[PDB]
Amino acid sequence: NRGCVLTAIHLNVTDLGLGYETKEELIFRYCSGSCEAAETMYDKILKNLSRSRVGQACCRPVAFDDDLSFLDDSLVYHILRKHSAKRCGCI
Amino acid sequence: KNRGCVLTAIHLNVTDLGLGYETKEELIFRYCSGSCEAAETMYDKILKNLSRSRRLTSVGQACCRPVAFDDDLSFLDDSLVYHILRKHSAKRCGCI
Amino acid sequence: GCVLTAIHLNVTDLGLGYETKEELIFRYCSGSCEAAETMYDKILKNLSRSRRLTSDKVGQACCRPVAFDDDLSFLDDSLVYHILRKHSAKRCGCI
Amino acid sequence: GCVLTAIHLNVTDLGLGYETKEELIFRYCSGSCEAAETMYDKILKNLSRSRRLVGQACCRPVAFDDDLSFLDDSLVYHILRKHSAKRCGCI
Repeated sequence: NRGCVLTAIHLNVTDLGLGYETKEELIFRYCSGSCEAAETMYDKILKNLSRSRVGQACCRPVAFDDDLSFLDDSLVYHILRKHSAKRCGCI
Repeated sequence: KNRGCVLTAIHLNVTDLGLGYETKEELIFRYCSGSCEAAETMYDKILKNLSRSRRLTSVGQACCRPVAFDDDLSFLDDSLVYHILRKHSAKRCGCI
Repeated sequence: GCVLTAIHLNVTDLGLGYETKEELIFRYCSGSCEAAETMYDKILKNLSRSRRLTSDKVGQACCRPVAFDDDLSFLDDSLVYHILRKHSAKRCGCI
Repeated sequence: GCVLTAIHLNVTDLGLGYETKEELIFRYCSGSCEAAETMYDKILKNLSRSRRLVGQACCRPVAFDDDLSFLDDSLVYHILRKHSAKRCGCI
């Protein structure tokens, strides 16, 4: 499913909408694209049961980037975990 | 918590699966379906926020899928040929 | 835990005496209710655990439908319409 | 089947940890609810008998008794709210 791909966008942590005030920036990566091909027995049978008579697979992160630690303007440090995709896949 | 993501069971003949098997084997096939509107990860919260801000239009959203699969099903078909179905039926559903 | 699960069935499978080939997806509520939301439930759980009350799980909370799916309609073999109301769960809760 | 039962208990029988000599009348709902009021319960019963399948109606409080205040072996007053049934119903 090569249509399911990873895209990177350069953002400020403040663009994440998490309510933090900081100058930290990051490259945010996300998954998008089609998952029209069956990658498991389960999806094959889901299809067949349609052509016979939802739950379709989706392009999502299967691996996440490393933790990102940043300093707030309020002196509090924060760690974002599983906030950005490292690898994408149909699941 | 996306309570709408549920497991649904259907009793089928393995021949109902359209996999080409010639057997009398039957099984309870289970599949996952339902809504996953609620963000369950930092990643999904961010996607919701970037869509609202128009920096990334609503990307693959989380979907209701199996998080666990029933055990492998081994059987001999009508010609005594051995076959195994792996990750063919849902055991547990989750927004992923 | 209390969750909604579903099963594909034939209307005939319901045992209501209908003669039809129509099917449906029946959804139901099942699971335990171990959280006591009121003092009454906390007391029943304590009385039960201390054996001051004997009945298995005397009056404890049950996993039940708190909302129902749309009503099911179908035509039987005699070409008579039937509507099954509040026949399937849409949401489950410990009550 | 589903009825209210009133019994005389010591507050200490409740297992709330409070040391006291106070008592109370505790009323609870119990009994069978094998009457299928809704199509849903009719169906559950049929699926259980046909071994096709799961929780049928249960006898529960649909109304509660007034609050009960009680004194501890200390300077603190305690109050029990919705701790005793006043009316029962199969739900």
